[PDB]
Amino acid sequence: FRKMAFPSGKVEGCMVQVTCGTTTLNGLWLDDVVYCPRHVICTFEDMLNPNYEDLLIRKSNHNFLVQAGNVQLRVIGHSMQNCVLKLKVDTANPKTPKYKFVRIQPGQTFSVLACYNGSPSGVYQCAMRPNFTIKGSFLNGSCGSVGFNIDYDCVSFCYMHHMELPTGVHAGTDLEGNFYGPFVDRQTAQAAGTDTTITVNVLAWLYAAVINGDRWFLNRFTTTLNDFNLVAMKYNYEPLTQDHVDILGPLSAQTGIAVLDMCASLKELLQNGMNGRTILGSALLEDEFTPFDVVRQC
Amino acid sequence: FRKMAFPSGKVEGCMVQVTCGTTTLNGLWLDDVVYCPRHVICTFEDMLNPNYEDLLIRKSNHNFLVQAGNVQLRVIGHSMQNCVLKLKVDTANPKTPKYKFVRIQPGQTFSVLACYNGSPSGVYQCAMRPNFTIKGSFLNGSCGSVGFNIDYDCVSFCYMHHMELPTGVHAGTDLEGNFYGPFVDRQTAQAAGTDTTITVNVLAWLYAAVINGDRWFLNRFTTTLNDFNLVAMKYNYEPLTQDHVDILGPLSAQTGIAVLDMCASLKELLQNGMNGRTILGSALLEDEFTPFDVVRQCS
Ligand SMILES: *[C@@](O)(CO)[C@H](C[C@@H]1CCNC1=O)NC(=O)[C@H](CC(C)C)NC(=O)c1cc2c(OC)cccc2[nH]1
Ligand SMILES: *[C@@](O)(CO)[C@H](C[C@@H]1CCNC1=O)NC(=O)[C@H](CC(C)C)NC(=O)c1cc2c(OC)cccc2[nH]1
Repeated sequence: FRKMAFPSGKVEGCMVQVTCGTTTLNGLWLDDVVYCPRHVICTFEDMLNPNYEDLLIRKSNHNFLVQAGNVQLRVIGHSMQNCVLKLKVDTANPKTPKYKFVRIQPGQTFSVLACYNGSPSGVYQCAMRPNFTIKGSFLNGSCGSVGFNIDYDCVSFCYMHHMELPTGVHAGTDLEGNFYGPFVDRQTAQAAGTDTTITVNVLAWLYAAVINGDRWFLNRFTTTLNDFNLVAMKYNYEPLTQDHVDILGPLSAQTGIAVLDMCASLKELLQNGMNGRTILGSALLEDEFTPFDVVRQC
Repeated sequence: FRKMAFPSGKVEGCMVQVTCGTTTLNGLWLDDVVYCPRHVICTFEDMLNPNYEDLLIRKSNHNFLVQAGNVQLRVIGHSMQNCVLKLKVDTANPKTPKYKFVRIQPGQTFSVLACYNGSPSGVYQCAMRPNFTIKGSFLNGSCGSVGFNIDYDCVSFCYMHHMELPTGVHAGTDLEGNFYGPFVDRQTAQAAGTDTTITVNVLAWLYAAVINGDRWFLNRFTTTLNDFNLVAMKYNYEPLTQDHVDILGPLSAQTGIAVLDMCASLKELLQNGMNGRTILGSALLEDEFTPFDVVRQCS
C-alpha cells in the first residue's frame, strides 16, 4: 500500500499569495473570495500577543496585496470569520472547481498541497491525529496551504495551515477558521494532548490484510463495542464511535467478517502481541489508512 | 519529513484515454501527439506473443479512439517508437506544459500520476530501483500512467507504465519506449534481477532524520570508504562512490556530520539492527529519498 495523494491540479489553480506589509502567506481563491489565515495582518511583534479585532480596524481594502502569480487581484471587501480572513476580490476565479468546506474527524486522511508565495511545491497525504495535529512537512511561508479530499471532481477543503508545534507536528483550522484542537494563532509554544492510535484505521488495515490473504490473526471470538472500547483505552487506542462502525461496513461486507469480530481479533493482538509475526509484511500495525483509502487501493 | 510528490496539475491536463478494439488504457497528449503503450493494438489474444510491426501495419487511423474527457480527438497518423505508440491528432493540447523526455538512472525518484480511463486518480513518489522495477500502486487499466519530475515549470517525463510483475512490483518504459530493465511487453510471468538497497539514499535519509532531531543512531566511530563498501555489499547495498560522497556534501555541512561518519552510523545500524526503535516513524531503513529530495523538503 502506498500513501497516495489526490491529483492536486484542481487546487493548484486556486492558490494565490496574500501580503499585508512584508508579511506574506498563501490564500485560497474560490469564486470571488480569497481565504487566508488572519495573522497575515500582524507584524512579527504583533504575533506575540494579538488583538485581532483591533489590528483589523486599522486595515482597509487597499492594505491587502492579493496576487495570482505576479498579477494583482483588487480587493473590494474584507471580513474575519474565526481565524480566517475573507477578502472579496473583483475577479471570479475561472479555475474554481466544484467544492465544499468540511470539518473532518480524527483519523480522516486528506491531501496537503504545500505552497510558498502562492506557488505549489509538493503534495502528500496526512492523517488528522486524535490530538488534532498532523504530521506534515511545512517550512517558513507555508501558512495558508490547504488540505483536501476529492470526490467525483468535487473538492472538499478541510484544512488550512497555521502552526508548527514545538514537537514538530502541525496545527491548523478548517476553512471556516475554527482550529482543530485547543490551539490558538499566536506566537507561543503550544503543546498537544497525548496522542492515541487510530483504532478505526487499524481495523481498516486488518481488513486490507484479510482481502490480500493475510488472515492468521482472525480469531474465534467476538466482543461488544463497549467492552472493546474499555480495553482499547488501556492500550492507548481510540474508542470506536457508531460512525467508525458504519464506515467499516463496506470492508466488513467485502470480507464477510463482522466489525465486532474484527474488534475481538484486534483485542488479542493488543494483549498478546504479534509474536514475531507480521501483517502485510510489517510488525507494526498501521493507523493512517482509512477504510476509504483501503477501498481505493484494493 | 514526508514522501512528497510534485504537484500534478501540469500532467493531469495531458492525460487521455486510448481505445483499440476492446483494449483501453491511458495516453499522454503533448502538442498534437498522444503517446501510449503499444500493446493497446493487441487484442488480449495477441498479447500472448505479439509481433508488433506486423500488428501495427494492419491498423488504420480510424481503429484508434482517443478521448480527452468527453471530446474525441481525430487520429490522423500513427508511428511506433520501441514500446510506445505515437498517435498524431488534429488538435493541439492547449495545456501542454514545457516538457522534456528523460531516461532516469537507478536510485533517482519521480512522481507517478496513476490514471484510469484517462482520468487521474492519485499521485505518489517512486524510485527507480537498482533492478529497474518500481514499487508502485497500479491496478487494471493503469497502463499509460506516467512518471515525471518538475523543475521550474518544465516537466521531465521519465516513465510510462506497462506491467505488474508476479511479486507485485511494477515495470515500464521511458518515453522513447525502451523498458527499464530486462522486461518485455508480452503477457508472461517475468522476474526481476535481485534487488539491492540504494545506499546514497539511505544516507540522505539519515541526514534528514538528524535535521528533524533524531540523532540516536549516530556514533563515535569512523570508517573508510572501502571498508564501508565491503560491509554494504555484504548486506546487498549498492556501493557508495566518491560522487555519492560529494552529492552528500551539503547535508554533511548543514548537520556538521562527515559523510564517512554517517557511513559508520549506517554500518552500525546494519550490523546491530534498529532494536525496535524507529527512525522518522519507520521500522526500516528507507532508501527512496535522494539527496536532492531531502534538501528540497528540509530546506
Ligand atoms: C506560517 O507560515 C505563518 O505565516 C508559519 C508556518 C510554520 C513556520 C515553520 N513551519 C510551519 O509550519 N506559522 C507560524 O510561524 C506560526 C504563526 C502564528 C500562527 C501567529 N507560529 C508558529 O507556528 C509557532 C510559534 C512558536 C513559538 O513561539 C513562541 C514557539 C514554539 C513553536 C512555535 N510555533
Ligand atoms: C495495463 O494496464 C495494460 O493495459 C496493465 C497494468 C497492470 C494490470 C494490473 N496492474 C498493473 O500494473 N498491464 C498489463 O496487464 C501487462 C500487459 C503486457 C505488457 C502486454 N501485463 C502484465 O502486467 C502481466 C502479465 C502477467 C502474466 O501473464 C501470464 C503473469 C503474471 C504476471 C503478469 N503481469
